Amino acid sequence: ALTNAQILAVIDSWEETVGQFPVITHHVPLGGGLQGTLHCYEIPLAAPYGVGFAKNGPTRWQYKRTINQVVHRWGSHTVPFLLEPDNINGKTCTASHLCHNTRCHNPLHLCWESLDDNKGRNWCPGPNGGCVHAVVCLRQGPLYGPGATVAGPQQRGSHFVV
Amino acid sequence: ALTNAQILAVIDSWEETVGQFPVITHHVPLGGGLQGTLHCYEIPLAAPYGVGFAKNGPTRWQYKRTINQVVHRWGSHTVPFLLEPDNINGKTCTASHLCHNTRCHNPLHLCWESLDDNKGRNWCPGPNGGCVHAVVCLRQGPLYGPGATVAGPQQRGSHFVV
DNA sequence: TTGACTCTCTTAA
DNA sequence: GAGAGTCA
DNA sequence: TTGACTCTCTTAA
DNA sequence: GAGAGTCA
Ligand SMILES: [Mn+2]
Ligand SMILES: [Mn+2]
Ligand SMILES: [Zn+2]
Ligand SMILES: [Zn+2]
Ligand SMILES: [Zn+2]
Ligand SMILES: [Zn+2]
Repeated sequence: ALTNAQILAVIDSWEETVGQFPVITHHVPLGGGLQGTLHCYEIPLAAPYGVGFAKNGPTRWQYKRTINQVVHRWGSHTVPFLLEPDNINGKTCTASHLCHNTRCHNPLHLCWESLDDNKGRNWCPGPNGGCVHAVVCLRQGPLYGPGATVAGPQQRGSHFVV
Repeated sequence: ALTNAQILAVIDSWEETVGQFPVITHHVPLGGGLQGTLHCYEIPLAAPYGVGFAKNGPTRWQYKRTINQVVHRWGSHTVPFLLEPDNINGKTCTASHLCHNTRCHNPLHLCWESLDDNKGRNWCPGPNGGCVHAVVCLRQGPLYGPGATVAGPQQRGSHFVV
């Protein structure tokens, strides 16, 4: 199996290639009416993507390296966490974008957590609006807000109490 | 069926049958350190469930009525909203539990909204913890909290800026 | 060893 | 969160 | 007409 | 949010 040193070499190669990706400025809500700025290192929209990178789905990519004539492949966003536990509380760990920008591969924009924690950041009020995430959000979630509920609770008779 | 009066009669029949379901008291967090009480009308765990009701999945049921010698069937929680639009902003409308208790069919615990709004209620701080839902939550979401993130944003080198 | 494609899968509302 | 089919 | 089962599907992380 | 196959 790959040694820790070999894993670090994979991570170092990933960082060097991704650091050459275009760095794009995005102005984002932070919560409480405050705005901030994030810098995403964005993979190209079409091939070529960069040494070792290939698109396996509309917004899914993989990283590949050959070591001692054996081919190894990882999800493109999982590489910063190859030295971390792969599960927590009986749930699998996922790469999670604090920036909600799939093409972005900035490791300063990624955390390693459960799919429920990952999903939940979509509705978080944000670092300046009341975020309670132990690993703090970088922005207000894209889906925070009043929502668009079509109909609320209602009864025709009087069989029910709340 | 097709007539408003037929639709009203279905809702009246559904309300009468659900009104006989056992009423279960649940003590729930509301946000802000406050606790409250909800009264859920719970479908039985096994057959028989009630006139017109049948189980199609572990926590899935359907309501069925014969009208004009024709069988009409709906998802068991959708019946209160049969007169509402079936989509919103190009998104399908779903029945959404404010009590987060699938077995509960109390119409005072249900709303009609997109699936994103539905899911997002899982993380809401609650009616006394800062809920901004236009149609207000009845309790804090079951997944609100700091989370259990295994690893946060990090870099081995010095190529990236947040 | 490498690139650019192909396919199917998981979870919990 | 959904819809539809097979029996009795 | 009614009941009790069966199977597969949708969406967006 | 994932892993794996094919071909040159
Ligand atoms: Mn995410
Ligand atoms: Mn729900
Ligand atoms: Zn980013
Ligand atoms: Zn947060
Ligand atoms: Zn309820
Ligand atoms: Zn709410």
